[PDB]
Amino acid sequence: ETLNGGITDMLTELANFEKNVSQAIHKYNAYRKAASVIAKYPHKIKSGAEAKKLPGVGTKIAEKIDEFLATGKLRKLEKIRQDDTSSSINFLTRVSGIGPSAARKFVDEGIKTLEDLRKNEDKLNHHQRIGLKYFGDFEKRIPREEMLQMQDIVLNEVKKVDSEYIATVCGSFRRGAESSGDMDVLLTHPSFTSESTKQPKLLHQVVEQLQKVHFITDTLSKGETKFMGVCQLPSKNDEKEYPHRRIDIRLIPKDQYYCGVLYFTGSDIFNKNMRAHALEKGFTINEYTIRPLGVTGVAGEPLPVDSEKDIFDYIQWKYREPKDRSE
DNA sequence: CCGACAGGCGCATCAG
DNA sequence: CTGATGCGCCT
DNA sequence: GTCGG
Ligand SMILES: [Cl-]
Ligand SMILES: [Mg+2]
Ligand SMILES: [Mg+2]
Ligand SMILES: [Mg+2]
Ligand SMILES: [Mg+2]
Ligand SMILES: [Mg+2]
Ligand SMILES: [Mg+2]
Repeated sequence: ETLNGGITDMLTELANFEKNVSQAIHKYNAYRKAASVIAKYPHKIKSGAEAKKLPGVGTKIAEKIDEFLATGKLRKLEKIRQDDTSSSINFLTRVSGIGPSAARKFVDEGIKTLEDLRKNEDKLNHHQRIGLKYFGDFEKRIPREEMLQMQDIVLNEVKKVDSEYIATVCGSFRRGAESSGDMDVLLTHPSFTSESTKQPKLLHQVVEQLQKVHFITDTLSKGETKFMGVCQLPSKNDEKEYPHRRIDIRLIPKDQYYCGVLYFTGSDIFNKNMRAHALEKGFTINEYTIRPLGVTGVAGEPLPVDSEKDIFDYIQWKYREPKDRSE
């Protein structure tokens, strides 16, 4: 299916173990870094020493790669796969709203199956309850055809609330992916800038309208600038319903759109790589601004930005189109 | 050898 | 009630 | 787990 798929699968599985079971986030990310650089490597890897030349692959992963190439498996992962506790904790984290901490606690309390979760909903917070309700649906991917229908609904309903809003579908969709895990919507309005909020309830307005027309069905979390919830396309007579889908909406100051869209377009690993490179170059990037770093570590004042490319220029990177920011 | 590893929103919890 | 903390999440 | 001072 992919060039070094066995190796990248192995490393991703180790990343998940370190995140979900070990609760070691830097090992998680180190494994993800290695998987990422390897996935982009345009040769079929013949040895661990060859892999070790790539940035992010060290002695330990090279050693694992040699085992995998020689035997087709990793004894370390075979052990983890048979460990009941590890498997159960891993499984529970697949429910949206259950992370490593909550999964371990549930598993300690004897709760380790979908059945167990369902007969213990009173032990779940709101988010987790909705994640359980739509467990199967949330692991389905969204065909780009459906993303396009969803975009049409969101853009048209936003326009009905106020023609001044601009809604931009970001994430994997903006990177040209033929399928997406969920929908990410960046929202701006003239009355919300970094200098003032001249109208309240800007995000609420939009969420309310999408609820009215039955597009948004559930709310996981909702503040002044970020909505996390569930939506569903309308189905026609006699047709099975579409799966429920995860949707995220982020209201960003209009004058900080470019940092906002850079953030929201990702990928996640791309953002981590780009932000880490910015730090190396003496800058810090968030979804709002790019700022210089002084000697002390105090971030300076936001630099002027009027394109995505400007952010790349500051850190001396050649521009990468959204399509080339994917894993 | 070892300090740093991206950055931040919303929620739930804790001390006072 | 604040204010601080950490979880789980987003890209 | 990795790597640049
Ligand atoms: Cl606001
Ligand atoms: Mg989860
Ligand atoms: Mg994602
Ligand atoms: Mg997405
Ligand atoms: Mg999302
Ligand atoms: Mg229905
Ligand atoms: Mg964090």
